[PDB]
Amino acid sequence: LSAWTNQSGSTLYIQSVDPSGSLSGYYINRAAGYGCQNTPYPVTGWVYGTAITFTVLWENATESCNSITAWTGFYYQGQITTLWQLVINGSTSTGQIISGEDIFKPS
Amino acid sequence: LSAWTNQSGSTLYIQSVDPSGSLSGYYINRAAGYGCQNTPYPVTGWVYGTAITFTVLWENATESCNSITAWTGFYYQGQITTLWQLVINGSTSTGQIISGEDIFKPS
Ligand SMILES: O=C(O)CCCC[C@@H]1SC[C@@H]2NC(=O)N[C@@H]21
Ligand SMILES: O=C(O)CCCC[C@@H]1SC[C@@H]2NC(=O)N[C@@H]21
Ligand code: NA
Repeated sequence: LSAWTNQSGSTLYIQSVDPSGSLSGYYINRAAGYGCQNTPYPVTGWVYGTAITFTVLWENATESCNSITAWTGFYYQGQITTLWQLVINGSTSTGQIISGEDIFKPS
Repeated sequence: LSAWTNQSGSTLYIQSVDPSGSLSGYYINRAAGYGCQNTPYPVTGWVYGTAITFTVLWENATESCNSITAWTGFYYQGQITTLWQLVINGSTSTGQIISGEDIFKPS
């Protein structure tokens, strides 16, 4: 399996990419100031050539953060460049969706 | 068993949400000016309370658009409000990602 670590120290663990492009994996968040660190969270998404999307549900056996992240990005020159959006359960405005950029490199 | 149509007339068909919150279904794009109209594309994502992510691979046996869209949003007052990001195979810049807002009502 295929591990990718971003600038914050978080790691995407890719367990499979189906011939359909269906991606399955887990994620360990290590980003300072966020909840749900150091423990595995499930990943689903798509790979289409060098394009990728993947999303993480922030609940597991031990810690919940009432939120989901979706990454949209692309593989080029040894890195996956992504834009992410994080939505909190019970939100009432797109104003409350949090966003940023993660760069992932092989680890 | 759960269909949602946006302001552009596109429809998200949620076929199942697992107890894990894993979403599966298909999507029929009817958004003027885009490719991959009128035929079902596959959906994966997560539901967490009122929070939802889903992502469509724009590949099927009928037409392919070499792209992926990821939606991030929430259910509120009977509609799903979403921000989306569309990435194209072979992209080299975050500048080439396209973004928008979709609002879905039950259909
Ligand atoms: O705090 C939460 O609501 C759960 C953890 C969120 C981690 C975010 S997801 C986008 C960014 N990328 C990371 O590697 N960590 C943060
Ligand atoms: O044109 C492509 O690259 C394939 C289809 C993209 C359709 C987009 S996804 C975001 C927006 N919401 C829709 O209902 N359709 C467009
Ligand atoms: Na790949």
